[PDB]
Amino acid sequence: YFQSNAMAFNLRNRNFLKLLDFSTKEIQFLIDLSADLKKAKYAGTEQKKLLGKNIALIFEKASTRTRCAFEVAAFDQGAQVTYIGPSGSQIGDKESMKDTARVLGRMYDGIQYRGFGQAIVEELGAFAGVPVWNGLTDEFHPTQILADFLTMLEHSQGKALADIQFAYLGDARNNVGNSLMVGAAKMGMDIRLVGPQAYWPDEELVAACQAIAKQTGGKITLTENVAEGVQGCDFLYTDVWVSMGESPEAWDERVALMKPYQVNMNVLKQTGNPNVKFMHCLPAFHNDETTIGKQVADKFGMKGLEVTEEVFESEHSIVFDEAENRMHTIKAVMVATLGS
Amino acid sequence: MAFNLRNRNFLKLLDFSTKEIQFLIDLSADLKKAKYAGTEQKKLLGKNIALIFEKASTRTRCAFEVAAFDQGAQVTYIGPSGSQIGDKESMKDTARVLGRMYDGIQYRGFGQAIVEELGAFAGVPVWNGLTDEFHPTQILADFLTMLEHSQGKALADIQFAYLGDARNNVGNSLMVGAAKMGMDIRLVGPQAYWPDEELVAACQAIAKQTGGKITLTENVAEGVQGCDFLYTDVWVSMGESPEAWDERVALMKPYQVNMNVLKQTGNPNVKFMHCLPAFHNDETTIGKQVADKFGMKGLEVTEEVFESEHSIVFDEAENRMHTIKAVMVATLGS
Amino acid sequence: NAMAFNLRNRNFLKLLDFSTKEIQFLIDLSADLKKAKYAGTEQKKLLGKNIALIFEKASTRTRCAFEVAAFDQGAQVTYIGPSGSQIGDKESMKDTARVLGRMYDGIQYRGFGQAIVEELGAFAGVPVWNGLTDEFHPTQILADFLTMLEHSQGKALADIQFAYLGDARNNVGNSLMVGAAKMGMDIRLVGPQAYWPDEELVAACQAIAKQTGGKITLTENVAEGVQGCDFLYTDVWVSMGESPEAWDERVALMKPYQVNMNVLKQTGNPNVKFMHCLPAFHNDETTIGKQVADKFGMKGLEVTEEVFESEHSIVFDEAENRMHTIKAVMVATLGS
Ligand SMILES: [Cl-]
Ligand SMILES: [Cl-]
Ligand SMILES: [Cl-]
Ligand SMILES: [Mg+2]
Repeated sequence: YFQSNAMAFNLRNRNFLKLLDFSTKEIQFLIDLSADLKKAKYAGTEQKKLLGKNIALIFEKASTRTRCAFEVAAFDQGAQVTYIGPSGSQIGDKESMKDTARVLGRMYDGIQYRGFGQAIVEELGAFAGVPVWNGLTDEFHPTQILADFLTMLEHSQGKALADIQFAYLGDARNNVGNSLMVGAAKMGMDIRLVGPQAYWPDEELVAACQAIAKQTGGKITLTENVAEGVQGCDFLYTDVWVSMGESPEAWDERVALMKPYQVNMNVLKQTGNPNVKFMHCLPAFHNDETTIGKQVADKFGMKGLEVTEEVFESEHSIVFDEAENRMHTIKAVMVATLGS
Repeated sequence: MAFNLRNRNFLKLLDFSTKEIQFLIDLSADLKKAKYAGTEQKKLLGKNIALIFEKASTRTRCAFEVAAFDQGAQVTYIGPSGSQIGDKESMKDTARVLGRMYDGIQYRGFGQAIVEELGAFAGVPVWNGLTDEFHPTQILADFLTMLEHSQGKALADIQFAYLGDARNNVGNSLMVGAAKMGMDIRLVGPQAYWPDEELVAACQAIAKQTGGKITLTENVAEGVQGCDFLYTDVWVSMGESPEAWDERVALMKPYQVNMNVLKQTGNPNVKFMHCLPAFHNDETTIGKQVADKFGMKGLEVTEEVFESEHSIVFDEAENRMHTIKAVMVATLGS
Repeated sequence: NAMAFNLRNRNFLKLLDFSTKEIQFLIDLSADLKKAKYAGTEQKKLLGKNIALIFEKASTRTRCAFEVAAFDQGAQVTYIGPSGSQIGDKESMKDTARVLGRMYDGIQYRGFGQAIVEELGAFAGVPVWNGLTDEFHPTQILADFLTMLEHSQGKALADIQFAYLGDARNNVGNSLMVGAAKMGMDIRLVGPQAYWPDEELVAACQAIAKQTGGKITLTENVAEGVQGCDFLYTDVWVSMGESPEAWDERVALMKPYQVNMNVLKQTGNPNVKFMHCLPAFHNDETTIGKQVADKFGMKGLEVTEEVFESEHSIVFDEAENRMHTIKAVMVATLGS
């Protein structure tokens, strides 16, 4: 080790609310720590850093991966958890977030929140007096992108993040697209957002990310042209075209518009890269074995929406590794911020 | 045997041999005794388990949770809402995600095919806490209960009758179970509600190799004669209102378990069993409605039978936990 | 000493089931567990115990308090939350209790009528703890009493005076009155007469108070009710499971019993502290509190933002104390 201890010190007791709050080196540290926790777990060697800690998991919206990842990470690390689901949160109905935060802060050692506006999780993080972690808001999904970056490194045969190029296809203005962009800029990556112009991320956020990328040697491109957007890419990433809490009416105008950005074998071919890999944050509509995906695909005469079955189940697909990595990276966040 | 059960799924009794099942029951008895003596050894220490419930059932859920906790495991309960399951995400995808994070997975839900797909794709042991077709954990508990209440008689020596609607998961599983263990079972109920004929035939073939016996009849007196245990279950549909129940009630009524039926066994030591919940009085809102509408205090069983010295329903309910514990310990335990 | 032995395996269903000294022992035990936790010295008395948490109505504080208390003490919990079926719809409480009692070492219940939790307590065969019913909320009042002692500079409970404002016939009002009487306190219930506690309960509390040197007063008069008080307490004017229509004819009636700075002033006590069981409607940062206040042109309902956020307010200490006191209950009744 000639490895700087600065980042571990600086992460203690921090919140984890969005990637904008962290430096390039803090993010890289979290990723490295994830890889170490993953290896220790696989070897049966894990040391518990959250022993006797109690954590509250507030979910104002649904979750499989994120909830499970927080629970399993906590359990592995010796913590106990209270899961408060959508019909359990009183928040903003009967009790303010300020009040809730102060009450939970007195009983728990750490708090996860998944919900609506970034402003809510920021208020929670300002008032709880303990580390608060964002498990998804309307604007950002930071833990997902940690997982994505660990996954890219593992699947890149020695290449660093600064050296990787990737394209995100579809609706770029969603939490995942925003976080991928902030992330790419911070780590010095080359990201292409490839989708209809009306769904590019907020201009203000793009400009802040362009400024970050200039200092890190990263690169950000927005385009409607699939062939140009995906050329040379190591990874292709997509997500369901409609977000959590949006009405079924959102699918009316979006499909014909989003259709040309579907990830299919042809798109993988246009990368020119036989080693291209496919990523997706999940859940995905890639066949008819989903009630919603079946009806929508049928309604518009399709077989799979944002990605096809052939791509999803091909050897190019690394979605299940990526999913597993949610737990390891969330573990790193809790260990760095709350671990002793 | 112990070696052979490691990492198996527990999806239905048809997947196991007579001796495997007996091993599970024996292991249950041992774990029960160890718990009672304060002597229990934890075999699931460091294990994390996901409990998927697509339809709620607080009894099966509680048995999994208590069994896991006693054995040093931690659990994540995923109930009918708050998940992404059946609707936003396929079972194949869910299975592969959960399998990466958890060491074992319980599922309670709809078709056997779903729990089979989960079991084929998760990469870890998957346990069936109830599907439309089978309810294997309930029958383990039932068999342990019978052995405990039979003064040293083995299962092969026991005779029992199940009354009512035999065409569902508990009836199916009792029949598969009886056949495997060489028992003498009578299914006593209207012919239209006997189990699937294909399943009966497969059970008849099993019963031949084990010296078991299977009888289906509409005759109560003949069905219950000589029985050590009488078993029943709710026979109206829970998805339906008490207003829809007229036909089914009149049809099932003569198979009610009441004191007379116990008498017709000719066995003063006969015991009464029920998987629960049970409609045995007018204390509930649904019991009040039924009492008003059909002039009946209790449906499949009467209050007098349910609360009598013959009833072992609460021992049977406690045994859900000890048996579920054995399943997890045998398949995942270190 | 005697009290510890006498509490083992008891239910905790209402304060009317305990003696003065048992309550004081619970409070003392709470303070000891609080200190042990803060010092990293806590001994786990509930190791290997499994506890069922039945919630038929919503909770933040009470659920969390039970979970954290159980975890700190080495227990594990199963949370069974509100659904479309209540116990008694399709399975009796008598059946449920006997099944849970075979699997769990202790059971919490929050729900509707006190008769339900009494039935659970009669049939479970293990200690059963009332986390709130229509009639009573006993764990809340333990927490309140610990909090008052901590904020009273060595004064005992018998020496404290406090007023509860608003709808006095709710679970918290009833339990504060039973509590005051048991511990020899001077309580004033200050609210419209139609919302005073049942006459049968008042009379039982008056008889208790007489032998403890406590005092109970009911009045519609704020000034006279709050004069000389160490603590002022209030709660939301409409209870859980009442219809949203209840607000409409209750706000105007309750409005004069709002806790605002004037009221604090009428105590004549510069050291007066403010308490609330929570949650509270004190500004526009909830959809319900904003809509109801807006309907009558108000800012805050039962308490104002200014009072809620002032140095007089000890509501967050009070909330933290829910956990320490719930822990005492479990440890005394079930703790090996
Ligand atoms: Cl982010
Ligand atoms: Cl089976
Ligand atoms: Cl009380
Ligand atoms: Mg482990």
